Amino acid sequence: AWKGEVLANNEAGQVTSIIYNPGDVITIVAAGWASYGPTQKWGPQGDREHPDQGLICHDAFCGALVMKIGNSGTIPVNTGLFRWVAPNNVQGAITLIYNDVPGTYGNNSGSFSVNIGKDQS
Amino acid sequence: AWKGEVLANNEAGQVTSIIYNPGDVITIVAAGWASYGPTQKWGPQGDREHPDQGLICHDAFCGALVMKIGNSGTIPVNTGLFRWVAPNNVQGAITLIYNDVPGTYGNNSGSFSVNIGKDQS
Amino acid sequence: AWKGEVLANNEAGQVTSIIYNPGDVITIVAAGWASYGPTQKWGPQGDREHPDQGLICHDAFCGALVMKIGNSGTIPVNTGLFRWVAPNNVQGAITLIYNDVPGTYGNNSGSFSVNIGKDQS
Amino acid sequence: AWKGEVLANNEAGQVTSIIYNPGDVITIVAAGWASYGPTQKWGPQGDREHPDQGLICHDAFCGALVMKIGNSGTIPVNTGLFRWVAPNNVQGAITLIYNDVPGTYGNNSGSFSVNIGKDQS
Ligand SMILES: O[C@H]1[C@@H](O)[C@@H]([C@H]2CO2)O[C@@H](Oc2ccccc2)[C@@H]1O
Ligand SMILES: O[C@H]1[C@@H](O)[C@@H]([C@H]2CO2)O[C@@H](Oc2ccccc2)[C@@H]1O
Ligand SMILES: O[C@H]1[C@@H](O)[C@@H]([C@H]2CO2)O[C@@H](Oc2ccccc2)[C@@H]1O
Ligand SMILES: O[C@H]1[C@@H](O)[C@@H]([C@H]2CO2)O[C@@H](Oc2ccccc2)[C@@H]1O
Ligand SMILES: [Ca+2]
Ligand SMILES: [Ca+2]
Ligand SMILES: [Ca+2]
Ligand SMILES: [Ca+2]
Repeated sequence: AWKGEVLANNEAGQVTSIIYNPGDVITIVAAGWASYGPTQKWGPQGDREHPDQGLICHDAFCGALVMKIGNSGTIPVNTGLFRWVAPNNVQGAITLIYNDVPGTYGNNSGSFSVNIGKDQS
Repeated sequence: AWKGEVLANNEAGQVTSIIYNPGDVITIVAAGWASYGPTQKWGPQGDREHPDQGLICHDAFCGALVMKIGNSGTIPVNTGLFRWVAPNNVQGAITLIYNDVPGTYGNNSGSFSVNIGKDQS
Repeated sequence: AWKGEVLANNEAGQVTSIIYNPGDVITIVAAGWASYGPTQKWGPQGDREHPDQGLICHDAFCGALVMKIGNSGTIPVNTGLFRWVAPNNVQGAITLIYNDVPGTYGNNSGSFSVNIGKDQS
Repeated sequence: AWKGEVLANNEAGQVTSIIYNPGDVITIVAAGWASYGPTQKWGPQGDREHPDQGLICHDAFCGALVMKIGNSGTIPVNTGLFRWVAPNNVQGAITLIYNDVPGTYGNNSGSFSVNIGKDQS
Protein backbone atom coordinates (compact mmCIF):
# COMPACT_ATOMS: atom_id res chain seq x y z
CA ALA A 1 0.00 0.00 0.00
CA TRP A 2 1.08 3.58 -0.58
CA LYS A 3 0.27 6.90 0.99
CA GLY A 4 1.65 10.25 -0.08
CA GLU A 5 1.18 13.76 -1.47
CA VAL A 6 0.87 14.65 -5.15
CA LEU A 7 1.98 18.24 -5.67
CA ALA A 8 0.10 20.33 -8.21
CA ASN A 9 3.33 21.94 -9.45
CA ASN A 10 5.01 18.59 -10.12
CA GLU A 11 4.94 18.23 -13.88
CA ALA A 12 6.68 14.87 -13.89
CA GLY A 13 4.15 13.38 -11.47
CA GLN A 14 4.57 11.48 -8.21
CA VAL A 15 5.84 7.96 -8.61
CA THR A 16 4.21 5.58 -6.09
CA SER A 17 5.39 2.21 -4.74
CA ILE A 18 2.40 0.44 -6.35
CA ILE A 19 3.28 -1.73 -9.33
CA TYR A 20 0.05 -2.58 -11.05
CA ASN A 21 0.19 -6.21 -12.26
CA PRO A 22 -2.25 -8.24 -14.37
CA GLY A 23 -5.29 -9.28 -12.31
CA ASP A 24 -4.65 -6.75 -9.54
CA VAL A 25 -7.64 -4.98 -8.02
CA ILE A 26 -6.85 -1.55 -6.50
CA THR A 27 -8.60 1.13 -4.51
CA ILE A 28 -7.52 4.79 -4.50
CA VAL A 29 -8.94 7.57 -2.26
CA ALA A 30 -7.76 11.14 -2.90
CA ALA A 31 -8.35 14.27 -0.80
CA GLY A 32 -7.23 17.87 -0.52
CA TRP A 33 -7.02 21.20 -2.31
CA ALA A 34 -4.96 22.40 -5.26
CA SER A 35 -4.79 25.01 -7.99
CA TYR A 36 -3.61 25.25 -11.57
CA GLY A 37 -2.94 29.02 -11.15
CA PRO A 38 -5.85 30.90 -9.71
CA THR A 39 -6.13 31.83 -6.04
CA GLN A 40 -9.14 29.50 -5.64
CA LYS A 41 -8.40 25.84 -5.00
CA TRP A 42 -10.32 22.77 -6.17
CA GLY A 43 -10.64 19.19 -4.96
CA PRO A 44 -9.37 16.08 -6.85
CA GLN A 45 -12.06 16.34 -9.60
CA GLY A 46 -10.66 19.75 -10.53
CA ASP A 47 -12.51 22.77 -11.93
CA ARG A 48 -15.52 21.83 -14.01
CA GLU A 49 -15.78 25.38 -15.46
CA HIS A 50 -12.33 25.67 -17.01
CA PRO A 51 -12.05 24.72 -20.71
CA ASP A 52 -9.43 22.19 -21.82
CA GLN A 53 -6.62 24.10 -23.56
CA GLY A 54 -4.34 21.07 -24.01
CA LEU A 55 -4.53 19.10 -20.76
CA ILE A 56 -2.39 15.97 -20.24
CA CYS A 57 -5.72 14.15 -19.73
CA HIS A 58 -8.77 15.05 -21.86
CA ASP A 59 -10.99 12.65 -19.90
CA ALA A 60 -10.88 14.75 -16.67
CA PHE A 61 -11.20 18.42 -15.77
CA CYS A 62 -8.37 20.84 -15.38
CA GLY A 63 -6.90 20.34 -11.88
CA ALA A 64 -8.13 16.74 -11.50
CA LEU A 65 -5.95 13.92 -10.26
CA VAL A 66 -4.96 11.48 -13.01
CA MET A 67 -2.50 8.62 -13.37
CA LYS A 68 -0.35 6.62 -15.70
CA ILE A 69 0.31 2.93 -15.28
CA GLY A 70 3.81 2.23 -16.60
CA ASN A 71 3.93 4.20 -19.87
CA SER A 72 0.14 4.16 -20.40
CA GLY A 73 -1.82 7.19 -21.50
CA THR A 74 -3.37 9.22 -18.69
CA ILE A 75 -6.28 7.65 -16.86
CA PRO A 76 -8.63 9.71 -14.65
CA VAL A 77 -8.49 9.15 -10.89
CA ASN A 78 -10.49 12.17 -9.60
CA THR A 79 -11.57 11.37 -5.99
CA GLY A 80 -10.50 7.77 -6.41
CA LEU A 81 -11.24 4.36 -7.84
CA PHE A 82 -13.09 1.59 -6.02
CA ARG A 83 -11.98 -2.03 -6.51
CA TRP A 84 -10.71 -1.12 -9.94
CA VAL A 85 -9.17 -3.39 -12.56
CA ALA A 86 -7.07 -1.93 -15.41
CA PRO A 87 -7.57 -2.53 -19.15
CA ASN A 88 -5.81 -5.55 -20.65
CA ASN A 89 -2.08 -5.07 -21.20
CA VAL A 90 -1.80 -2.04 -18.85
CA GLN A 91 0.85 -2.71 -16.25
CA GLY A 92 3.64 -1.07 -14.28
CA ALA A 93 4.33 1.56 -11.67
CA ILE A 94 1.49 3.98 -10.88
CA THR A 95 2.47 7.62 -11.30
CA LEU A 96 -0.05 10.13 -10.03
CA ILE A 97 -0.22 13.50 -11.84
CA TYR A 98 -2.04 16.81 -11.48
CA ASN A 99 -4.00 17.52 -14.71
CA ASP A 100 -2.70 20.72 -16.35
CA VAL A 101 -1.27 21.88 -19.70
CA PRO A 102 2.34 20.89 -20.34
CA GLY A 103 4.78 23.68 -19.47
CA THR A 104 2.25 25.50 -17.25
CA TYR A 105 2.87 23.77 -13.89
CA GLY A 106 5.09 26.52 -12.42
CA ASN A 107 2.20 28.65 -11.07
CA ASN A 108 0.34 25.68 -9.52
CA SER A 109 -0.08 25.25 -5.75
CA GLY A 110 -1.31 22.81 -3.16
CA SER A 111 -1.48 19.05 -3.29
CA PHE A 112 -3.67 16.01 -2.93
CA SER A 113 -3.22 13.38 -0.22
CA VAL A 114 -3.70 9.92 -1.74
CA ASN A 115 -3.94 6.37 -0.42
CA ILE A 116 -3.61 3.39 -2.78
CA GLY A 117 -4.04 -0.24 -1.77
CA LYS A 118 -4.35 -3.57 -3.49
CA ASP A 119 -7.61 -5.40 -2.81
CA GLN A 120 -8.35 -9.12 -2.69
CA SER A 121 -8.30 -10.87 -6.01
CA ALA B 1 -20.65 -3.90 -1.23
CA TRP B 2 -22.99 -1.07 -2.21
CA LYS B 3 -23.10 1.42 -5.04
CA GLY B 4 -25.59 4.20 -5.52
CA GLU B 5 -26.41 7.93 -5.76
CA VAL B 6 -27.03 10.48 -2.98
CA LEU B 7 -29.11 13.48 -4.10
CA ALA B 8 -28.18 16.91 -2.69
CA ASN B 9 -31.86 17.83 -2.21
CA ASN B 10 -32.62 14.66 -0.23
CA GLU B 11 -32.89 15.92 3.32
CA ALA B 12 -33.53 12.52 4.84
CA GLY B 13 -30.47 10.96 3.17
CA GLN B 14 -29.98 7.79 1.15
CA VAL B 15 -30.08 4.47 2.94
CA THR B 16 -27.46 1.92 1.85
CA SER B 17 -27.32 -1.89 2.10
CA ILE B 18 -24.22 -1.68 4.33
CA ILE B 19 -24.84 -2.66 7.95
CA TYR B 20 -21.86 -1.56 9.93
CA ASN B 21 -21.04 -4.14 12.64
CA PRO B 22 -18.44 -3.94 15.45
CA GLY B 23 -14.90 -4.51 14.10
CA ASP B 24 -15.85 -3.97 10.47
CA VAL B 25 -13.33 -2.09 8.28
CA ILE B 26 -14.86 -0.15 5.38
CA THR B 27 -13.73 1.79 2.36
CA ILE B 28 -15.85 4.52 0.74
CA VAL B 29 -15.16 6.44 -2.51
CA ALA B 30 -17.42 9.34 -3.44
CA ALA B 31 -17.56 11.35 -6.67
CA GLY B 32 -19.66 13.91 -8.43
CA TRP B 33 -20.98 17.44 -8.38
CA ALA B 34 -23.60 19.13 -6.24
CA SER B 35 -24.84 22.43 -4.89
CA TYR B 36 -26.48 23.75 -1.77
CA GLY B 37 -28.13 26.58 -3.78
CA PRO B 38 -25.73 28.52 -5.94
CA THR B 39 -25.33 27.94 -9.65
CA GLN B 40 -21.74 26.69 -9.06
CA LYS B 41 -21.25 23.04 -8.02
CA TRP B 42 -18.72 21.49 -5.63
CA GLY B 43 -17.27 18.01 -5.13
CA PRO B 44 -17.79 15.76 -2.07
CA GLN B 45 -15.52 17.91 0.19
CA GLY B 46 -18.02 20.77 -0.35
CA ASP B 47 -17.32 24.50 -0.45
CA ARG B 48 -14.49 25.47 1.85
CA GLU B 49 -15.41 29.19 1.57
CA HIS B 50 -19.00 29.06 2.76
CA PRO B 51 -19.67 29.73 6.48
CA ASP B 52 -21.44 27.13 8.63
CA GLN B 53 -24.94 28.49 9.19
CA GLY B 54 -26.24 25.43 11.16
CA LEU B 55 -25.08 22.45 9.08
CA ILE B 56 -26.17 18.86 9.96
CA CYS B 57 -22.43 18.16 10.31
CA HIS B 58 -20.19 20.84 11.83
CA ASP B 59 -17.04 18.80 11.15
CA ALA B 60 -17.31 19.06 7.33
CA PHE B 61 -17.85 21.90 4.90
CA CYS B 62 -21.16 22.96 3.52
CA GLY B 63 -21.96 20.69 0.56
CA ALA B 64 -19.73 17.80 1.75
CA LEU B 65 -20.86 14.20 1.87
CA VAL B 66 -21.52 12.92 5.39
CA MET B 67 -23.08 9.84 6.95
CA LYS B 68 -24.93 8.35 9.88
CA ILE B 69 -24.34 4.78 11.06
CA GLY B 70 -27.58 3.55 12.66
CA ASN B 71 -28.71 6.29 15.04
CA SER B 72 -25.26 7.91 15.24
CA GLY B 73 -24.58 11.61 14.86
CA THR B 74 -23.23 12.77 11.52
CA ILE B 75 -19.75 11.67 10.55
CA PRO B 76 -17.79 13.24 7.64
CA VAL B 77 -17.15 11.18 4.50
CA ASN B 78 -15.94 13.84 2.03
CA THR B 79 -14.22 12.07 -0.94
CA GLY B 80 -14.18 8.82 1.03
CA LEU B 81 -12.63 6.77 3.80
CA PHE B 82 -9.81 4.31 3.34
CA ARG B 83 -9.81 1.13 5.47
CA TRP B 84 -11.72 2.95 8.16
CA VAL B 85 -13.08 1.69 11.52
CA ALA B 86 -16.06 3.36 13.29
CA PRO B 87 -16.00 4.65 16.84
CA ASN B 88 -16.98 2.34 19.72
CA ASN B 89 -20.75 2.06 20.23
CA VAL B 90 -21.66 2.86 16.60
CA GLN B 91 -23.57 0.19 14.68
CA GLY B 92 -26.21 -0.21 12.00
CA ALA B 93 -27.25 0.77 8.53
CA ILE B 94 -25.14 3.47 6.80
CA THR B 95 -27.18 6.45 5.53
CA LEU B 96 -25.43 8.95 3.28
CA ILE B 97 -26.44 12.63 3.40
CA TYR B 98 -25.52 15.91 1.71
CA ASN B 99 -24.30 18.49 4.29
CA ASP B 100 -26.68 21.47 4.42
CA VAL B 101 -28.82 23.32 7.01
CA PRO B 102 -32.05 21.63 8.06
CA GLY B 103 -35.04 22.97 6.08
CA THR B 104 -32.84 24.44 3.30
CA TYR B 105 -32.51 21.41 1.00
CA GLY B 106 -35.21 22.46 -1.48
CA ASN B 107 -32.89 24.61 -3.64
CA ASN B 108 -30.10 21.99 -3.80
CA SER B 109 -29.05 20.21 -7.00
CA GLY B 110 -26.82 17.47 -8.25
CA SER B 111 -25.67 14.32 -6.53
CA PHE B 112 -22.73 12.17 -5.50
CA SER B 113 -22.04 8.65 -6.78
CA VAL B 114 -20.73 6.48 -3.93
CA ASN B 115 -19.21 3.00 -3.53
CA ILE B 116 -18.90 1.35 -0.09
CA GLY B 117 -17.31 -2.01 0.69
CA LYS B 118 -16.19 -4.00 3.69
CA ASP B 119 -12.46 -4.73 3.83
CA GLN B 120 -10.43 -7.51 5.38
CA SER B 121 -10.43 -7.60 9.13
CA ALA C 1 -8.89 -11.66 12.66
CA TRP C 2 -8.25 -14.35 15.23
CA LYS C 3 -5.42 -16.80 15.79
CA GLY C 4 -5.31 -19.44 18.48
CA GLU C 5 -5.22 -23.08 19.49
CA VAL C 6 -8.10 -25.55 19.69
CA LEU C 7 -7.39 -28.33 22.20
CA ALA C 8 -8.63 -31.81 21.35
CA ASN C 9 -9.68 -32.38 24.95
CA ASN C 10 -11.84 -29.25 25.11
CA GLU C 11 -15.41 -30.51 24.89
CA ALA C 12 -17.03 -27.12 25.07
CA GLY C 13 -14.85 -25.73 22.29
CA GLN C 14 -12.59 -22.69 21.87
CA VAL C 15 -14.66 -19.55 21.56
CA THR C 16 -12.95 -17.19 19.10
CA SER C 17 -13.22 -13.42 18.80
CA ILE C 18 -14.88 -13.69 15.40
CA ILE C 19 -18.56 -12.77 15.23
CA TYR C 20 -19.96 -13.97 11.95
CA ASN C 21 -22.50 -11.43 10.65
CA PRO C 22 -24.88 -11.68 7.70
CA GLY C 23 -22.98 -11.09 4.42
CA ASP C 24 -19.55 -11.74 5.93
CA VAL C 25 -17.03 -13.76 3.92
CA ILE C 26 -14.43 -15.65 6.03
CA THR C 27 -11.31 -17.69 5.49
CA ILE C 28 -10.04 -20.31 7.95
CA VAL C 29 -6.71 -22.23 7.80
CA ALA C 30 -6.12 -25.00 10.35
CA ALA C 31 -2.93 -27.01 11.04
CA GLY C 32 -1.50 -29.46 13.54
CA TRP C 33 -1.87 -32.88 15.08
CA ALA C 34 -4.40 -34.34 17.52
CA SER C 35 -6.01 -37.50 18.80
CA TYR C 36 -9.33 -38.69 20.08
CA GLY C 37 -7.62 -41.36 22.24
CA PRO C 38 -5.14 -43.44 20.36
CA THR C 39 -1.43 -42.82 20.56
CA GLN C 40 -1.38 -41.94 16.82
CA LYS C 41 -2.34 -38.40 15.83
CA TRP C 42 -4.20 -37.02 12.80
CA GLY C 43 -4.50 -33.68 11.00
CA PRO C 44 -7.58 -31.38 10.94
CA GLN C 45 -9.55 -33.73 8.62
CA GLY C 46 -9.31 -36.42 11.32
CA ASP C 47 -9.07 -40.20 10.93
CA ARG C 48 -10.79 -41.42 7.80
CA GLU C 49 -10.81 -45.02 9.04
CA HIS C 50 -12.60 -44.54 12.36
CA PRO C 51 -16.33 -45.38 12.46
CA ASP C 52 -18.78 -42.73 13.71
CA GLN C 53 -19.77 -43.86 17.25
CA GLY C 54 -21.94 -40.73 18.00
CA LEU C 55 -19.78 -37.79 16.87
CA ILE C 56 -20.85 -34.17 17.50
CA CYS C 57 -20.57 -33.75 13.73
CA HIS C 58 -21.73 -36.58 11.48
CA ASP C 59 -20.54 -34.70 8.40
CA ALA C 60 -16.81 -34.98 9.26
CA PHE C 61 -14.49 -37.76 10.37
CA CYS C 62 -13.63 -38.44 13.96
CA GLY C 63 -10.90 -36.00 15.01
CA ALA C 64 -11.69 -33.36 12.41
CA LEU C 65 -11.98 -29.69 13.26
CA VAL C 66 -15.58 -28.46 13.24
CA MET C 67 -17.38 -25.32 14.34
CA LYS C 68 -20.57 -23.77 15.56
CA ILE C 69 -21.65 -20.32 14.47
CA GLY C 70 -23.87 -18.83 17.17
CA ASN C 71 -26.52 -21.41 18.00
CA SER C 72 -25.98 -23.41 14.77
CA GLY C 73 -25.48 -27.15 14.43
CA THR C 74 -21.90 -28.31 13.87
CA ILE C 75 -20.35 -27.36 10.56
CA PRO C 76 -17.19 -29.06 9.25
CA VAL C 77 -14.03 -26.95 9.02
CA ASN C 78 -11.38 -29.66 8.34
CA THR C 79 -8.24 -27.93 6.98
CA GLY C 80 -10.15 -24.69 6.53
CA LEU C 81 -12.62 -22.73 4.42
CA PHE C 82 -11.80 -20.36 1.57
CA ARG C 83 -13.76 -17.12 1.12
CA TRP C 84 -16.74 -18.85 2.66
CA VAL C 85 -20.22 -17.52 3.23
CA ALA C 86 -22.47 -19.16 5.86
CA PRO C 87 -25.95 -20.55 5.15
CA ASN C 88 -28.90 -18.18 5.36
CA ASN C 89 -29.82 -17.30 8.94
CA VAL C 90 -26.55 -18.53 10.54
CA GLN C 91 -24.72 -15.92 12.52
CA GLY C 92 -22.94 -15.21 15.82
CA ALA C 93 -19.72 -16.10 17.60
CA ILE C 94 -17.57 -18.81 15.96
CA THR C 95 -16.64 -21.66 18.34
CA LEU C 96 -14.11 -24.18 17.13
CA ILE C 97 -14.42 -27.78 18.38
CA TYR C 98 -12.61 -31.09 18.01
CA ASN C 99 -14.94 -33.76 16.58
CA ASP C 100 -15.45 -36.56 19.12
CA VAL C 101 -18.32 -38.35 20.94
CA PRO C 102 -19.92 -36.36 23.78
CA GLY C 103 -18.47 -37.32 27.17
CA THR C 104 -15.35 -38.89 25.66
CA TYR C 105 -12.98 -35.92 25.42
CA GLY C 106 -10.94 -36.77 28.54
CA ASN C 107 -8.41 -39.04 26.77
CA ASN C 108 -7.86 -36.68 23.82
CA SER C 109 -4.51 -35.03 23.10
CA GLY C 110 -2.91 -32.43 20.90
CA SER C 111 -4.42 -29.38 19.29
CA PHE C 112 -4.91 -27.49 16.06
CA SER C 113 -3.48 -24.04 15.35
CA VAL C 114 -6.09 -21.96 13.52
CA ASN C 115 -6.29 -18.56 11.81
CA ILE C 116 -9.65 -16.97 10.93
CA GLY C 117 -10.01 -13.70 9.02
CA LYS C 118 -12.82 -11.77 7.43
CA ASP C 119 -12.46 -11.19 3.71
CA GLN C 120 -13.65 -8.29 1.60
CA SER C 121 -17.34 -8.18 0.89
CA ALA D 1 -7.86 -16.37 -7.56
CA TRP D 2 -7.38 -19.99 -8.54
CA LYS D 3 -9.07 -23.27 -7.62
CA GLY D 4 -8.03 -26.71 -8.79
CA GLU D 5 -6.76 -30.22 -7.99
CA VAL D 6 -3.17 -31.37 -7.48
CA LEU D 7 -2.87 -35.11 -8.22
CA ALA D 8 -0.48 -37.10 -5.99
CA ASN D 9 0.87 -38.98 -9.04
CA ASN D 10 1.67 -35.77 -10.95
CA GLU D 11 5.43 -35.51 -10.75
CA ALA D 12 5.56 -32.33 -12.86
CA GLY D 13 3.15 -30.53 -10.54
CA GLN D 14 -0.02 -28.55 -11.22
CA VAL D 15 0.59 -25.08 -12.64
CA THR D 16 -1.82 -22.44 -11.31
CA SER D 17 -3.01 -19.11 -12.74
CA ILE D 18 -1.42 -17.23 -9.82
CA ILE D 19 1.65 -15.19 -10.72
CA TYR D 20 3.24 -14.22 -7.47
CA ASN D 21 4.54 -10.64 -7.74
CA PRO D 22 6.68 -8.60 -5.34
CA GLY D 23 4.65 -7.42 -2.34
CA ASP D 24 1.74 -9.78 -2.95
CA VAL D 25 0.03 -11.32 0.10
CA ILE D 26 -1.59 -14.70 -0.56
CA THR D 27 -3.79 -17.19 1.20
CA ILE D 28 -3.85 -20.89 0.31
CA VAL D 29 -6.26 -23.53 1.71
CA ALA D 30 -5.65 -27.17 0.77
CA ALA D 31 -7.91 -30.18 1.46
CA GLY D 32 -8.22 -33.83 0.59
CA TRP D 33 -6.65 -37.23 0.85
CA ALA D 34 -3.68 -38.76 -0.94
CA SER D 35 -1.04 -41.45 -0.78
CA TYR D 36 2.55 -41.89 -1.78
CA GLY D 37 1.98 -45.68 -2.22
CA PRO D 38 0.44 -47.29 0.82
CA THR D 39 -3.21 -48.14 1.20
CA GLN D 40 -3.65 -45.50 3.94
CA LYS D 41 -4.18 -41.87 2.82
CA TRP D 42 -2.92 -38.67 4.46
CA GLY D 43 -4.05 -35.04 4.42
CA PRO D 44 -2.02 -32.10 3.05
CA GLN D 45 0.50 -32.21 5.96
CA GLY D 46 1.47 -35.73 4.83
CA ASP D 47 2.72 -38.60 7.00
CA ARG D 48 4.71 -37.35 9.97
CA GLU D 49 6.08 -40.84 10.69
CA HIS D 50 7.71 -41.65 7.35
CA PRO D 51 11.39 -40.64 7.15
CA ASP D 52 12.69 -38.60 4.24
CA GLN D 53 14.14 -40.87 1.56
CA GLY D 54 15.03 -38.08 -0.93
CA LEU D 55 11.83 -35.98 -1.02
CA ILE D 56 11.52 -33.00 -3.43
CA CYS D 57 10.99 -30.90 -0.26
CA HIS D 58 13.09 -31.64 2.80
CA ASP D 59 11.21 -29.05 4.86
CA ALA D 60 7.87 -30.97 4.78
CA PHE D 61 6.71 -34.51 5.43
CA CYS D 62 6.32 -37.17 2.82
CA GLY D 63 2.91 -36.72 1.16
CA ALA D 64 2.61 -33.03 2.08
CA LEU D 65 1.56 -30.32 -0.36
CA VAL D 66 4.42 -28.07 -1.40
CA MET D 67 4.94 -25.39 -4.04
CA LYS D 68 7.41 -23.58 -6.22
CA ILE D 69 7.16 -19.89 -7.10
CA GLY D 70 8.78 -19.33 -10.50
CA ASN D 71 11.93 -21.42 -10.50
CA SER D 72 12.32 -21.27 -6.69
CA GLY D 73 13.15 -24.27 -4.54
CA THR D 74 10.22 -26.11 -2.98
CA ILE D 75 8.38 -24.29 -0.22
CA PRO D 76 5.97 -26.13 2.17
CA VAL D 77 2.24 -25.38 1.91
CA ASN D 78 0.76 -28.21 4.05
CA THR D 79 -2.91 -27.29 4.84
CA GLY D 80 -2.30 -23.74 3.64
CA LEU D 81 -0.78 -20.37 4.26
CA PHE D 82 -2.61 -17.45 5.83
CA ARG D 83 -1.87 -13.90 4.56
CA TRP D 84 1.59 -15.04 3.55
CA VAL D 85 4.39 -13.00 1.88
CA ALA D 86 7.22 -14.68 -0.07
CA PRO D 87 10.94 -14.16 0.63
CA ASN D 88 12.72 -11.32 -1.16
CA ASN D 89 13.41 -11.96 -4.83
CA VAL D 90 10.95 -14.89 -5.18
CA GLN D 91 8.44 -14.34 -7.93
CA GLY D 92 6.58 -16.00 -10.78
CA ALA D 93 3.95 -18.63 -11.46
CA ILE D 94 2.89 -20.82 -8.50
CA THR D 95 3.14 -24.57 -9.19
CA LEU D 96 1.73 -26.97 -6.60
CA ILE D 97 3.32 -30.42 -6.10
CA TYR D 98 2.81 -33.54 -3.99
CA ASN D 99 5.89 -34.25 -1.84
CA ASP D 100 7.45 -37.60 -2.84
CA VAL D 101 10.82 -38.96 -4.06
CA PRO D 102 11.65 -38.27 -7.70
CA GLY D 103 10.88 -41.25 -9.94
CA THR D 104 8.47 -42.80 -7.39
CA TYR D 105 5.21 -40.99 -8.25
CA GLY D 106 3.68 -43.78 -10.37
CA ASN D 107 2.15 -45.64 -7.40
CA ASN D 108 0.61 -42.50 -5.84
CA SER D 109 -3.12 -41.93 -5.59
CA GLY D 110 -5.63 -39.32 -4.56
CA SER D 111 -5.33 -35.54 -4.78
CA PHE D 112 -5.66 -32.28 -2.92
CA SER D 113 -8.22 -29.59 -3.75
CA VAL D 114 -6.60 -26.16 -3.38
CA ASN D 115 -7.75 -22.53 -3.44
CA ILE D 116 -5.28 -19.64 -3.76
CA GLY D 117 -6.24 -15.97 -3.55
CA LYS D 118 -4.42 -12.65 -3.30
CA ASP D 119 -5.15 -10.63 -0.17
CA GLN D 120 -5.11 -6.92 0.57
CA SER D 121 -1.68 -5.36 0.44
O1 LIG E 1 -0.76 28.15 -15.60
C1 LIG E 1 -1.89 28.28 -16.43
C2 LIG E 1 -2.42 26.98 -17.01
O2 LIG E 1 -2.63 26.01 -15.95
C3 LIG E 1 -3.70 27.27 -17.81
C4 LIG E 1 -4.21 25.88 -18.34
C5 LIG E 1 -5.15 25.09 -17.52
O3 LIG E 1 -5.58 25.70 -18.72
O4 LIG E 1 -4.71 27.87 -17.07
C6 LIG E 1 -4.31 29.13 -16.59
O5 LIG E 1 -5.46 29.71 -15.90
C7 LIG E 1 -6.49 30.29 -16.46
C8 LIG E 1 -7.52 30.72 -15.65
C9 LIG E 1 -8.67 31.31 -16.20
C10 LIG E 1 -8.79 31.53 -17.60
C11 LIG E 1 -7.75 31.12 -18.41
C12 LIG E 1 -6.62 30.51 -17.85
C13 LIG E 1 -3.07 29.00 -15.73
O6 LIG E 1 -2.58 30.25 -15.36
O1 LIG F 1 -30.42 27.07 0.74
C1 LIG F 1 -29.51 27.91 1.37
C2 LIG F 1 -28.69 27.22 2.49
O2 LIG F 1 -28.23 26.00 1.89
C3 LIG F 1 -27.63 28.15 2.98
C4 LIG F 1 -26.78 27.44 4.08
C5 LIG F 1 -25.71 26.56 3.68
O3 LIG F 1 -25.45 27.80 4.29
O4 LIG F 1 -26.81 28.57 1.94
C6 LIG F 1 -27.53 29.35 1.03
O5 LIG F 1 -26.63 29.94 0.09
C7 LIG F 1 -25.96 31.05 0.26
C8 LIG F 1 -25.08 31.42 -0.71
C9 LIG F 1 -24.25 32.56 -0.61
C10 LIG F 1 -24.33 33.35 0.54
C11 LIG F 1 -25.22 32.99 1.56
C12 LIG F 1 -26.05 31.85 1.44
C13 LIG F 1 -28.55 28.52 0.33
O6 LIG F 1 -29.21 29.37 -0.57
O1 LIG G 1 -12.48 -41.74 23.92
C1 LIG G 1 -12.94 -42.68 23.01
C2 LIG G 1 -13.85 -42.03 21.99
O2 LIG G 1 -13.21 -40.81 21.57
C3 LIG G 1 -14.09 -43.00 20.81
C4 LIG G 1 -15.04 -42.39 19.80
C5 LIG G 1 -14.51 -41.65 18.68
O3 LIG G 1 -15.05 -42.97 18.54
O4 LIG G 1 -12.91 -43.49 20.20
C6 LIG G 1 -12.19 -44.23 21.17
O5 LIG G 1 -11.08 -44.86 20.52
C7 LIG G 1 -11.14 -46.05 19.92
C8 LIG G 1 -9.98 -46.65 19.48
C9 LIG G 1 -9.97 -47.92 18.90
C10 LIG G 1 -11.17 -48.58 18.65
C11 LIG G 1 -12.34 -48.01 19.08
C12 LIG G 1 -12.32 -46.74 19.69
C13 LIG G 1 -11.77 -43.36 22.35
O6 LIG G 1 -11.06 -44.15 23.27
O1 LIG H 1 6.72 -45.14 -4.15
C1 LIG H 1 7.48 -45.29 -3.01
C2 LIG H 1 8.02 -43.95 -2.55
O2 LIG H 1 6.91 -43.02 -2.64
C3 LIG H 1 8.69 -44.05 -1.19
C4 LIG H 1 9.27 -42.68 -0.74
C5 LIG H 1 8.43 -41.80 0.06
O3 LIG H 1 9.55 -42.45 0.67
O4 LIG H 1 7.85 -44.61 -0.19
C6 LIG H 1 7.40 -45.86 -0.57
O5 LIG H 1 6.55 -46.33 0.50
C7 LIG H 1 7.06 -46.78 1.62
C8 LIG H 1 6.23 -47.08 2.67
C9 LIG H 1 6.72 -47.65 3.85
C10 LIG H 1 8.10 -47.85 4.05
C11 LIG H 1 8.92 -47.52 3.00
C12 LIG H 1 8.42 -47.00 1.81
C13 LIG H 1 6.61 -45.85 -1.85
O6 LIG H 1 6.04 -47.10 -2.11
CA1 LIG I 1 -0.80 26.13 -14.29
CA1 LIG J 1 -29.70 24.74 0.27
CA1 LIG K 1 -11.85 -39.52 23.10
CA1 LIG L 1 5.29 -43.18 -4.38
